[PDB]
Amino acid sequence: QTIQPGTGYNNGYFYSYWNDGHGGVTYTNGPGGQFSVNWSNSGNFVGGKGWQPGTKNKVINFSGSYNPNGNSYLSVYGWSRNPLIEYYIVENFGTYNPSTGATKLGEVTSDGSVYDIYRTQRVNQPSIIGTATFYQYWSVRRNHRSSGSVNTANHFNAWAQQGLTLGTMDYQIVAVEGYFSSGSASITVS
Ligand code: NA
Repeated sequence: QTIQPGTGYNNGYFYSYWNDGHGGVTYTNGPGGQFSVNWSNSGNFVGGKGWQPGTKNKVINFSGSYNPNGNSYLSVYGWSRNPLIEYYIVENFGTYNPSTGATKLGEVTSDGSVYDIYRTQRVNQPSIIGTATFYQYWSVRRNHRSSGSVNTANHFNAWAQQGLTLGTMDYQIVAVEGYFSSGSASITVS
């Protein structure tokens, strides 16, 4: 169903839907691991389905249609605790590349594409445990796609080899994120 911001479980999958207070976003949970989002001149929002908690060896499948009109990501997205980390394995994106706001540490060739690996520090920013300073890890896929499988271990291990430590996993979803843009997306996770 179309729901308001929050977290929970739907048809066997964890979901999280968050936004910054700006309107224009409609997030809808569908059957199984499906969800859809339509946004018209939103602010920042993140919504998707997956698992609570995630694991460090999950092979995540996703498929659907992704039509961003501006700044947006389609990623495997999640958090760890001790250390507190917000991470992304970006499979597709709109007009804004994460490389802008981040620093590059290396590359990994995974699931058919090279990904560039970055770290950034979020200072005094919102998080799963409230306002906090924490690191952000990124793998950004060079060849954008709308379906396939992501072997998360490929990325977590590559990050580790670059000195990026991950804590105990909290949630792990396939999420559509938007940032002051418009767009539409419909995705099934498994
Ligand atoms: Na801040």
